[PDB]
Amino acid sequence: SQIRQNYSTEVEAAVNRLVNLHLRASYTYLSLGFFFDRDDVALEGVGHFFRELAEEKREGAERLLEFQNDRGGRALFQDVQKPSQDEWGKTQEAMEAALAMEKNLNQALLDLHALGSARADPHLCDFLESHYLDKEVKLIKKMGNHLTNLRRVASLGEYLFERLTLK
Amino acid sequence: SQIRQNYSTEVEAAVNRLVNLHLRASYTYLSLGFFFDRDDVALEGVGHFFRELAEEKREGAERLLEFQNDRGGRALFQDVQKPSQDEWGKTQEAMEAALAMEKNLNQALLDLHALGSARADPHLCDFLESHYLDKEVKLIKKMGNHLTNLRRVASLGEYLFERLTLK
Amino acid sequence: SQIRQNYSTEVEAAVNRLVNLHLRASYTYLSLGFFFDRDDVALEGVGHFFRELAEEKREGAERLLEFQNDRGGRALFQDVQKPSQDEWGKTQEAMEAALAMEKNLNQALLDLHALGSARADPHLCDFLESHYLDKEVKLIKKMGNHLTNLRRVASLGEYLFERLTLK
Amino acid sequence: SQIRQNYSTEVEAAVNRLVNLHLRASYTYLSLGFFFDRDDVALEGVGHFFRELAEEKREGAERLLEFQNDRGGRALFQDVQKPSQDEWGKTQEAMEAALAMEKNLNQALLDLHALGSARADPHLCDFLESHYLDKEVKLIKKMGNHLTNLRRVASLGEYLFERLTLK
Amino acid sequence: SQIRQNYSTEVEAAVNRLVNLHLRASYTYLSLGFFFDRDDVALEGVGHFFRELAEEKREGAERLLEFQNDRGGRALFQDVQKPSQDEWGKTQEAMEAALAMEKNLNQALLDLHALGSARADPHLCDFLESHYLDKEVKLIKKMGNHLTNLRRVASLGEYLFERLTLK
Amino acid sequence: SQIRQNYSTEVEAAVNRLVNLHLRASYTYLSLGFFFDRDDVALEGVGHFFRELAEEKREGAERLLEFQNDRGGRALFQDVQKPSQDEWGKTQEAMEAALAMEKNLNQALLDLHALGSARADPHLCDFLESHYLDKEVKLIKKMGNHLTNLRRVASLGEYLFERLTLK
Repeated sequence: SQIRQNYSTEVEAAVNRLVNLHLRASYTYLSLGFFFDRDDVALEGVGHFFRELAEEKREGAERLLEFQNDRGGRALFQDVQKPSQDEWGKTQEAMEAALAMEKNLNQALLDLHALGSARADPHLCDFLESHYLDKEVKLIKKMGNHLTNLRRVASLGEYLFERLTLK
Repeated sequence: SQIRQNYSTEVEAAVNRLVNLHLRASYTYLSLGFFFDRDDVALEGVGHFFRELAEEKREGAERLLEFQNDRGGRALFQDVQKPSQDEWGKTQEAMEAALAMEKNLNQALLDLHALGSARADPHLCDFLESHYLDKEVKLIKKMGNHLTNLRRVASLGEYLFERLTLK
Repeated sequence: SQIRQNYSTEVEAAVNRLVNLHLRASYTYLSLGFFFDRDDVALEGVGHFFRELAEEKREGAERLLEFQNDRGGRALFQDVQKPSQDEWGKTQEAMEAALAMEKNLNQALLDLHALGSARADPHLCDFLESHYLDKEVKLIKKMGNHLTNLRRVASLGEYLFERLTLK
Repeated sequence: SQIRQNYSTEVEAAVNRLVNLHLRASYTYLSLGFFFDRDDVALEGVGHFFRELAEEKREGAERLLEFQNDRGGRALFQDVQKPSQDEWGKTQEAMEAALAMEKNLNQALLDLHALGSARADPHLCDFLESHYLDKEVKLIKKMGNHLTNLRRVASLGEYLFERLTLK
Repeated sequence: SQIRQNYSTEVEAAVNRLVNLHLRASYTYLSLGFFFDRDDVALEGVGHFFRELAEEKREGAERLLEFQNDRGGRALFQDVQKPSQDEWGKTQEAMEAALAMEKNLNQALLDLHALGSARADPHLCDFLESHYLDKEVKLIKKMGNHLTNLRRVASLGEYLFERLTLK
Repeated sequence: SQIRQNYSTEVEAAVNRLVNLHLRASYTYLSLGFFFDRDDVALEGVGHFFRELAEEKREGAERLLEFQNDRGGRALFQDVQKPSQDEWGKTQEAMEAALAMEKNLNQALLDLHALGSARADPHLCDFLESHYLDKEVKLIKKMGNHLTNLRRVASLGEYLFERLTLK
């Protein structure tokens, strides 16, 4: 690439894997969102919460793809694997699955940051700190707050959480 | 399902496959869009044209998933296979691949309409006619117009088409 | 903590100490501010300068406490020790005490950044760079400018500096 | 002091102690506020209620410090002792601790008013009646109302009180 | 310096050299800009593109000089060497010279970031990441896009690129 | 040049030297401006006065370069020599250096006007009278006024001049 500079092949490949992980998370949120809109589940606020996250994760993938081109690497796409479950249980179980998925994604982002540090790629490190790491910390904190309230109301409480916290 | 009425299992399954086909098309458009934004390709208008289509195809998938729930069927997700190519060639070759992909998607929509006719599901037939069939005819006509102009300008002509038609 | 990730106990404890150091600085600025409003001191602009800083330091403490919760650590409060002096002298002596206090606070922030680097906590490092390190550099530069002007006018000059620089 | 008039040393010293008591209360409210924002507590409305009170108590301290200077006394600061607890329990227990703290602060304000009466300092007496005594009565009434409602809903009820009264 | 803290002499000197390199780049862009406005060259959009960059590079130098003073170092100026060429050829050759100049400047910025990392100067590292590194990546990507389009249109194509891309 | 008319090679060369002299003056003003913003100098109004002049001198150079192209001559750049001093002393000494620099630049402009008169180039003569000669007379008068006031206040007076005249 005529523009490539200080951009390792190791980081280029890890960026492509992180795009895939964000698309996988977005797809899982799409499945969560539509599950909560089933007529036999019907928790609109829960469905909306996860659909918004499907958009956020997709946007995270697209920003990584732009970064790949901006640094001269080559975007390479892999299959987006289907989500881990077809049915997601009650709100608390779904929210627990989302928290585990975000902590996994956060660890992948931290791993890429450590790789960028090891390869002395400060532009990558700033990119992740500026657009990913605090977004993950804030989202994971929000999910932890929601789980604490779902445990507090534990059913009628699940209905009230969807109505009064979500929305 | 307490709400299910006049909704065959055959149509429910075909709806799930059509969701997957729309996500596959959206993913291919995502790859096309970022390929045209590579610094060694750099045709902004072409990249934008395909990124807009990635959004449209995804929206088509989401509308089908809502229809699935509205009729009482169960959304089931499968892997989204990676696009057929990693590199898409010049604008004309990419546009030819997009036209073939849309004609394939159109035939899948027509096949589902024929299935809905055979199963006497007028709500499905109206859904497809109202939100899918004319959108496909109009898009396929637009791509045919663009291919004719890309052949007309065939390089400097490719640059001028991106500047003056797309943009 | 269900949300804790990549957050060392060493950083958690240092965050609590840095909260205390910011509250100590805020309290010292509260004392400076009211000393300059005594009828036998009466330098309104000097009092205002330090009262604004009491607010800024408190805000710095509160932002650290939010960060502690956002990462899953536990806020632990210690006594806020009273300021080092009960009377602060003329403007130049007070400003010299403030500069020394800010350089001390800056070194504590730099020490926490070095700890975050050693523990590979990029979210902490970004947090400090984004909300603390440049604020300290800019404030310390401003205090150095003010000290140079207080030395330049050195009394009538002290009155004129309060009137014409503070303001 | 060139301005001092009808201002006893006994009142000057009691004003300094009351400043400290207000800062102690403000600090306790800061700790209460952040405890309720922990991810494993997560009662936003409760955290907000106490953070607002941390501001009010601090403002009460600052108004007393201004009064000290306005009458010619000398502000003297003491350490702000850390709050009585590191963890504050459920909403009702926290609110009970706040009520006890406000009744203690109210008694200190009443004691200072009695001292001002004994020393025939009507300006002090008006100051306290105008800016402190009714604020305390109204706040203590509000906390009593909240405790009655927390007992009424006694858990799901605690969640509903945070959602519907606090927010 | 009364304000200097955690600011190495090595970084102070490298900051002064980087100021000079930015002024050298600004001067080269001034020469490029006026060359394209010669009556026998006359590519207004090309001249404007480079004149805008002369301003950006100068601004980068001035921001570094402010940083030098903010950290307590001493600005030291050296001659601004004249640009490498007096005549810059066709648009593509000029754009190739600009890309090489920006990659050189980017490497100097990356070298200073590595020096700041080695000396544990996080304020310097944040300064560069926040105001220089992504600006360079984005500019270098833009120049790569422009070179690809100049090669695509390669004369009449050069005229059309100035008219339809620049503009 | 197809456009050149009544434009001597002697004037073309003198225009290039005058561009260089304006850039040299602009660079000296850049150094003056940042010296007065050092924390151990800290005369904001003085720094601003000289930074504004760095812009004006640069603009004078750019207008000459446009004139060179408008008449068909060829811009040729030389190194911009570093300023005569690294440190500029008190305000009066700096202002005396600026006055000497402007009188030198004014004499160079007058010399070019005399050359244009000798070569019967009225377009050059009008250009200089319209955009340079009165600007120099007015600036030199302003600097003389400022020096008289700096001598009048001669330290506290230097502070007051920066506060009340500059700013």
